[PDB]
Amino acid sequence: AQTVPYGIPLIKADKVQAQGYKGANVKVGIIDTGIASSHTDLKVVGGASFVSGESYNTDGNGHGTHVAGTVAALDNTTGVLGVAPNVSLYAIKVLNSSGSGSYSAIVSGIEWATQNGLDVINMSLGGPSGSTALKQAVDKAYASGIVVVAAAGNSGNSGSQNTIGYPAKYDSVIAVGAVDSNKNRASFSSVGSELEVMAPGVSVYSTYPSNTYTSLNGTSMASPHVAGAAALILSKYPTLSASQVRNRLSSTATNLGDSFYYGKGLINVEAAAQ
Ligand SMILES: *C[C@@](*)(O)[C@H](Cc1ccccc1)NC(=O)[C@@H]1CCCN1C(=O)[C@H](C)NC(=O)OCc1ccccc1
Ligand SMILES: [Ca+2]
Ligand code: NA
Repeated sequence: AQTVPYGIPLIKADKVQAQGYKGANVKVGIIDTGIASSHTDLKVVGGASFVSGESYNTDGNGHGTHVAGTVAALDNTTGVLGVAPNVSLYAIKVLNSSGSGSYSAIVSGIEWATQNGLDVINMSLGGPSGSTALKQAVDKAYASGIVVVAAAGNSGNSGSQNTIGYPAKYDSVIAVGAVDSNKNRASFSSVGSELEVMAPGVSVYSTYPSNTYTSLNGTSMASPHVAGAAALILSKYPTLSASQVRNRLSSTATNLGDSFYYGKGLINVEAAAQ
């Protein structure tokens, strides 16, 4: 039987799916450690690998497969349910199975999504420093009309210090922080003025290689709820621009507190999709 992880109802994605909008026709690229296509609850339609020796439809780390199941685990009678179960899912492998990737892999993975006309890209990954080439790649994806979403970082706060990673810190990228099921900001969620919205990131149950399920914590788990919310919005209003989708999610978020800590708050896809 299918389990619905708490994040789905928490962001009101169930209400939008009940209206019949489930992300069909929206191409979502998961830029991560790959996706285990072998998983019975996921359907990967394409992708690219920028990690030598590894193809994109395998995942020996598990992070990309977990992130993929939060956006798009199929709605059937098994496993879990994604935020946008009918999206066309692309595996863009830029990190190897030990979780290490180069700036150049990451830039090529973003450029690949831009050249291939994807609608939304999720980057549950980041580093303490960015690069010109990384900045030019995200700005070109957003300017081309792609909704670019990234995990803010799992560095917590350190006084006044902004701990948002790159690429989340770039203005063309939505930086997503993590809350638990009670709407508390997770202790590990990164903070800073670029923090834009919050989503479930604590004990998020989703798909895991090769064909299992597991609970993980991270802003990596939050980010996919926001990329899936963007796909639900585009399945309902297909011709909206990236900045219209982005403003609907932050403008309708439920305010949770100080924006250095919660950005505009917890996304509410029912309100955002009105
Ligand atoms: C699992 C998840 O919660 C985190 C999200 C995150 C972590 C750090 C900073 C921002 C966001 N994602 C990861 O831990 C992923 C999955 C395995 C390894 N990984 C990374 O993000 C690694 C730590 N980073 C990566 O190699 O970044 C390389 C990079 C170079 C240049 C610019 C950006 C990133
Ligand atoms: Ca399922
Ligand atoms: Na940003």
